[PDB]
Amino acid sequence: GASKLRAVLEKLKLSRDDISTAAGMVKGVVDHLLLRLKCDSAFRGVGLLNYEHVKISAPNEFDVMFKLEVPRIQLEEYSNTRAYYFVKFKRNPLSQFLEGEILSASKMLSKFRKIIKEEINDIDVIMKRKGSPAVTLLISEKISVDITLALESKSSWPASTQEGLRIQNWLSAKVRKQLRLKPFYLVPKHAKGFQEETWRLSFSHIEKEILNNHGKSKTCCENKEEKCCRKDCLKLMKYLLEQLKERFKDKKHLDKFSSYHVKTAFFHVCTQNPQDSQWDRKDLGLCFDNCVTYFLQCLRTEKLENYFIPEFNLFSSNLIDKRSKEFLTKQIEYERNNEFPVFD
Ligand SMILES: Cc1nn(-c2nc3c(F)cc(F)cc3s2)c(O)c1C(c1ccccc1C(=O)O)c1c(C)nn(-c2nc3c(F)cc(F)cc3s2)c1O
Ligand SMILES: [Zn+2]
Repeated sequence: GASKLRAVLEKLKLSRDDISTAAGMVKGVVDHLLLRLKCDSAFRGVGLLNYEHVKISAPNEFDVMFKLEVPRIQLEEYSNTRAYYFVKFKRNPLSQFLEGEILSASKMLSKFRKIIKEEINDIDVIMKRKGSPAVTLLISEKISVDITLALESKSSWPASTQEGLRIQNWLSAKVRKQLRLKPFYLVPKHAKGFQEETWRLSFSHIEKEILNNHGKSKTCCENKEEKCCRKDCLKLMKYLLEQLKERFKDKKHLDKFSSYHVKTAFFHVCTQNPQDSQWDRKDLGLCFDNCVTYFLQCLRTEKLENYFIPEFNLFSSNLIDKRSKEFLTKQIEYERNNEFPVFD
């Protein structure tokens, strides 16, 4: 059924051609928002990080990160979670959001939301409150934009990342060092009621960079000889999960699975298969099959290390229970045995 996979990819490309216009609407609203926000003393250095689509099958649902540099940050890991932190300061335009020594995600979300509500009120845009994403904008008839606030730190990545991003045999030890000199991000995100002043690490910019500059060869996919199917494999994996989540929206079994699980699984497969010749475009069928198989193996063993924080198990039974993983395992295996009927 490799041809059927290409059929899917054809459809997905069409949907992207016919959304350029929507992305224009989004850029205009977002540019407006950023100008107003930059006049607030708290948000003076607000900017775009890189739009993106968390759901490949939802072309009108956009996703945008507003970054804000926080100099001289000091992090305090929450409860050995490796991914969630309290934000302190070494020595402040954010001082108004302090709860004691801690930058309050609650308060900084409050103001972020207030200001956005103001500007939307002045513009045919409508808003709705969602911590990350913080708000959802309705633009025109059927365009949504989730906006995440993200603190930026130009300091060294936290200790939990020391053994992560194991790209050395694939993208190289040089690239790994360059990427770890880039900043990292913190999004407001409560941890399990719930600890309500934690911030979670975010490496979405690094994920973006790897996906778009993904070969061992620097010229991978820039000529006929070197076309690979890495990006097509990830698209197919995302579309598979999205179709299944839609199909079983009435069950609780697939609610905790997201595109981040699929994308994490994929990067692990890139690590296991570092040579570009292992991703020949002519081998799309077996390449996707081997991505599907890897994700399934993560499901059955309940092991999916965060690609950047290897001690963080995305498939822990504290996060997703065994029954849910077994259901998804059964459904994917059915799809794969039947040439993926869910695609149509
Ligand atoms: C990737 C993703 N996909 N997805 C869906 N996919 C589907 C789908 F496929 C079908 C469907 F119907 C519905 C959805 S929604 C989603 O919501 C996300 C969220 C996200 C998207 C947009 C705004 C905010 C969030 C957010 O919550 O932060 C997301 C992001 C971008 N990063 N991230 C993590 N990064 C780290 C990390 F760096 C370290 C660590 F230890 C843990 C984590 S977790 C995470 O969880
Ligand atoms: Zn390539």
